[PDB]
Amino acid sequence: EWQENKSWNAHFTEHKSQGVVVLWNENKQQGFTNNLKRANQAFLPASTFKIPNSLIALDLGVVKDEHQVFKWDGQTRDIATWNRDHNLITAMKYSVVPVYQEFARQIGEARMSKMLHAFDYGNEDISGNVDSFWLDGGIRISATEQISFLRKLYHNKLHVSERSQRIVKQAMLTEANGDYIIRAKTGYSTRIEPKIGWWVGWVELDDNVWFFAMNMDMPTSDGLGLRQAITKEVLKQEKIIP
Amino acid sequence: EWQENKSWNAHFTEHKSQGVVVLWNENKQQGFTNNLKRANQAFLPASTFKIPNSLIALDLGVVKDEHQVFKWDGQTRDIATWNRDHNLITAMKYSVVPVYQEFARQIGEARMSKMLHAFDYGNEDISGNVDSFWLDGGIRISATEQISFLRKLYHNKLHVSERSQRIVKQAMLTEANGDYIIRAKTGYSTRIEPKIGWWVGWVELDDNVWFFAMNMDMPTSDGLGLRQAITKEVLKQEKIIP
Ligand SMILES: CCc1ccc(-c2[nH]nc3nc(-c4ccc(C(=O)O)cc4)cc(C(=O)O)c23)cc1
Ligand SMILES: CCc1ccc(-c2[nH]nc3nc(-c4ccc(C(=O)O)cc4)cc(C(=O)O)c23)cc1
Ligand SMILES: [Cl-]
Repeated sequence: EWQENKSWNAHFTEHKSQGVVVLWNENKQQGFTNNLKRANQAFLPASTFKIPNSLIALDLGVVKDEHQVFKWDGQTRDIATWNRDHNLITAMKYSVVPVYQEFARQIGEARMSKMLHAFDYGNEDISGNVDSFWLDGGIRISATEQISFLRKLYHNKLHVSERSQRIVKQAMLTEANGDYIIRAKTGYSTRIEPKIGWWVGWVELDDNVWFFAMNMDMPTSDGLGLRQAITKEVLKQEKIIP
Repeated sequence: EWQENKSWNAHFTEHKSQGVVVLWNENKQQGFTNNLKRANQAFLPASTFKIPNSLIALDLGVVKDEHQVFKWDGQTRDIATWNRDHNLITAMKYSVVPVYQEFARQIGEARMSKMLHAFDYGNEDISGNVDSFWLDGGIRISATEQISFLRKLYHNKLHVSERSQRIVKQAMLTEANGDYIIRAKTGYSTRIEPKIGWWVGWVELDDNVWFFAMNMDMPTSDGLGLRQAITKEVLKQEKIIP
């Protein structure tokens, strides 16, 4: 059961931006969004795809554990934090694309397509380069589809080991305090118009979990901070966090 | 290998308190404390014992997972947060002794004694009520010994399943942001002199981990927040956290 709350649109325009936030009250099985139509519009997952991609690599053995070090290849890229060694935790934290492209090549389109299909993920379509399809290929997913996927991950229901799921949820850790825990993943889709930013994940409270999926128009990298900032405004307005 | 830095004692005497903080740089395998002597004085672990107790309960089956509920027994106790239902995550967060006391009774002295010996935990001695020995019984552990145990937990080297260890580390989650992650457990030892507060755990950074164990004289519960505050002041001084 879904409910539209366009009042949330205030938080978008206050920064003269456009997008959608989707929330899902797990206890109540109820959903809320500012825009039912955009909530179902499909986009490239971009770096939010690091979630199923991590799940896959772990379960296959491409990645042995969250400590395994993936050494920098020496290629200087535009994001400083990519130019260094990473493990699964920091690779997901800094959205280190080259580390995940390498995982993809080792996974291979055969097992990749199989797994996504098992995950019922987006349009399950891996068409394009096997190491760049989630950034410029044919995979597509909507905010509402993000929340469907994440809810399986949360419940360890995905067709992978509990371990792989446990590890990926550890790597999604973004913020934690005495009031709440956020496990989430950012995304920035730049290669194909429209350019959008993603933030998807959930908020753990003592007695409930709120799943969320947001995306917003992101013409320039400068507004990337708004992904978290606007979601939190929505979270604060609905009294989910202080 | 160990350095004493009594400059840290300022952070204690800025709150008219005394105690010890012990830090361990895992990369360099070097330790730091303001008080070498008190670092090696053993006390009741009190609710810090929730770390091994959880690992044991999990590994035998007293606790199925972190989602399983343990309902309030209707007995109204001094701590408001105890008088409600709990899972492993919230019982840790709020130090709900009754839930762990019930764990202990189900655990039984035979299996308890065994595990603590396998853990090399403190003096490995559970003399007293099987459901209260960590609060008023014979078990003792020092700050340095806390750190020894915690490093085994961090590296998954304890003699329980990886799963048990991953779950307890999830339940230890205390604080996280873009700069650091803190997994820790608080303790208040009130039943036996001297009354002391505990805070033990570690700070995960991108490319290092700092283990810590601190304890301080705690006459009344009013000074309890100083356990985290003084630790963070020391972490700040050492440039571990901002
Ligand atoms: C194929 C040529 C080419 C070369 C470089 C880029 C590129 N520049 N800056 C990029 N930033 C991200 C990114 C940013 C934030 C987040 C975030 O989540 O905050 C993620 C990715 C990604 C890419 C990318 O390679 O797709 C970026 C794009 C295309
Ligand atoms: C058997 C008689 C009796 C009854 C009740 C208590 C008792 N009152 N308040 C207590 N608070 C804690 C506690 C506080 C903070 C933290 C913390 O970590 O922040 C933990 C425990 C513990 C006990 C206890 O039962 O030992 C407390 C003590 C003795
Ligand atoms: Cl975690």
